[PDB]
Amino acid sequence: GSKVEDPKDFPSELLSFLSHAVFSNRTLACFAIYTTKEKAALLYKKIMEKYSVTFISRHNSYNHNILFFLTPHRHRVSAINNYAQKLCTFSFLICKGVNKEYLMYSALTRDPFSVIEESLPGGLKEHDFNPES
Amino acid sequence: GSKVEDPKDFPSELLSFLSHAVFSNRTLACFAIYTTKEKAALLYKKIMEKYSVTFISRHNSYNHNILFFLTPHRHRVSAINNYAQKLCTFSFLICKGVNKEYLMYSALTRDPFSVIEESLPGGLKEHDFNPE
DNA sequence: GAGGAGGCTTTTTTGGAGGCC
DNA sequence: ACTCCTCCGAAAAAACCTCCGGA
Ligand SMILES: [Ca+2]
Ligand SMILES: [Ca+2]
Repeated sequence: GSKVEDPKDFPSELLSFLSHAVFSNRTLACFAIYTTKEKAALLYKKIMEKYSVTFISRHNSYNHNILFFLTPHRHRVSAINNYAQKLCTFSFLICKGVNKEYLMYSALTRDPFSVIEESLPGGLKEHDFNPES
Repeated sequence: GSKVEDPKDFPSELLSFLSHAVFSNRTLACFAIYTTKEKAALLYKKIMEKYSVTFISRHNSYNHNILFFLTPHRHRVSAINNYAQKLCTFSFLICKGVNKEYLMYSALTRDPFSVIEESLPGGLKEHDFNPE
């Protein structure tokens, strides 16, 4: 059952990068979703369409997957979560706002994580999280 | 006079990394100071002692300097500012909490910025802002 | 949900052109 | 030897009010 089998949070390696105030009124434009591989593969396209994302990437996380995305306008975390939870009503799903957007994405590119697919060829680099010059 | 001559904020390249809510009750453990070179050189040591910093670095920023530091316990920005402003009562000084600690320090190491001195040999790397 | 920022809304300034619709 | 009609739309200024949210 879920209490025994499901993760209750993101992997510990990533927690310092996230907002844990999942009910906050402070809107954001960078989010992460932790879920099953089956679900993450479907959600990748759905998120991309629903939120007209500037950028999305899907990452391996041992048996499971993580989505990382950036939106053109800001949203409450509870809004993103509600959309994601209602699409598929089986299995776990953890949704959190990302405070350290570069560090998050960058860690998701390296052991124990890796990129499965992303919406821009070559992905992102530290430069892209600096102001445009 | 100050209104004509002094910077009123950090350089624009760095603003997205900082908290602008300088009067906030929110405590933090990463701060930056923008001031003159002669003030920054003295403050480097004073900060290090007053706040028992885990790390501090002084950076060139065109004619002026920026201090970047990390503290072992959290403080209000106003507390750090109040200490810094009262030490030397001449010239400008801008103090702000840092939201994007790695991006801030990393940008302070590259053109147009550079490291003048720092409290650990070799400084910091992205690995250091990940969990141990 | 304070209080500042910035934007929608409204008023004031402005000046080209009217003359029995 | 030197300051006057009016109407109405556009544009500029000012006022106010919504938005985000102790970031
Ligand atoms: Ca001073
Ligand atoms: Ca709040």
